[PDB]
Amino acid sequence: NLYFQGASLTEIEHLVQSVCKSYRETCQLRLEDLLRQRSNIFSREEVTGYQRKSMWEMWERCAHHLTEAIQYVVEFAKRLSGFMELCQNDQIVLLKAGAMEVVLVRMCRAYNADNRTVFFEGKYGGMELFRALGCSELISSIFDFSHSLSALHFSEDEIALYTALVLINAHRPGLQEKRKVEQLQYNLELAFHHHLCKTHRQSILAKLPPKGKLRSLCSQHVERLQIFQHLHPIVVQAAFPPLYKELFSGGKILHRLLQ
Ligand SMILES: C=C(C)[C@@H]1CC[C@]2(C(=O)O)CC[C@]3(C)[C@H](CC[C@@H]4[C@@]5(C)CC[C@H](O)C(C)(C)[C@@H]5CC[C@]43C)[C@@H]12
Repeated sequence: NLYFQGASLTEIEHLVQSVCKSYRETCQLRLEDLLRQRSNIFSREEVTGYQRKSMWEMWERCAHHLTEAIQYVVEFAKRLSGFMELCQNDQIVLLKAGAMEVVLVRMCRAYNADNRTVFFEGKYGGMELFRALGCSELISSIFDFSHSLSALHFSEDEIALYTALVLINAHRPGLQEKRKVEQLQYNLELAFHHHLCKTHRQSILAKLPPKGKLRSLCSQHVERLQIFQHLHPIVVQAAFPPLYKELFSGGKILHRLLQ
C-alpha cells in the first residue's frame, strides 16, 4: 500500500498499531487463557497414553494442529499492510517459506519455561509427550527454541511486529517483485525498531534468534516429514491435511484461502 514507498514517523507509528491489531485479531488462543491454564498439566497416565499411541496417528494429530495454526498465520498475512497488494506468486512464496517460522515463534506463548511444558490438546506437557513421533532431536530443538524466546519476555505487540518481519522477507527465493517486498520489509523494520525504542526494549535486538535457526528448524521438519512419508506414504496421502501437504510435501488450498 502506502508502505511500498518511504514512510513518515506518523505513518510508521500507525503501522505499529495496524500490525499489532492484525495479530490480536488472528492469534489462535488468547495469552490470558494460555497462562491461566498452566496449572493443568497432563498426568503421568495421560503422557503414557500419548507415548503408546502409534507413530502415524501421532504424526496425523500433530499435522492437523499445525495446519490449524498455519490457518491463523495466513489470516494474519491477509490483514498485514501491503500483503494483498503483492502479487499472488509472491504471496504464496512468502507464506510457503514463513508460515511455519511464524508458528514456531507464536509457540512461545503456549510454552512454560518454569517446567518446560507446552500447551497441547487442552493441557500442558513436556517434550516426552511427543516420543511416539520418532523425531526426539527435532522436538528437543523446538523446545529449546521456545525456551530461548521465553527468556526474552516478549510482549504481544513485540511478537506482532517480529512475526510480521518473519513473513515479509524480501530474501525469499522466488519473489517476482523483490524491491516492492523490500520496501514493505523496510517500513515494518522501522515500525518494529520504533516500538522498541519507545518502550526502551531495543536490548532484545541483539538477543533475537539468528536468521538461520528458524530456517534450520523448518528444514529439520521437512527432513523428518520425508522420513515419515517413506515409512507411511498412504497415511500422508489419505489422512494428512491438504494445506499441510501443499506447504511441506511439494505438490491448491493457499489459492483459495488467499481469495
Ligand atoms: C508431526 C508434525 C506434523 C511435526 C513434525 C515434528 C514437529 C515439527 O514441526 O518440527 C515437532 C513439533 C510439533 C509437535 C509439530 C506439529 C505441530 C506442533 C504444534 C504447533 C501443534 C499445536 C500445539 O498447540 C503446539 C503449539 C504445542 C505444537 C508445538 C509443537 C509442534 C510444532 C511436529
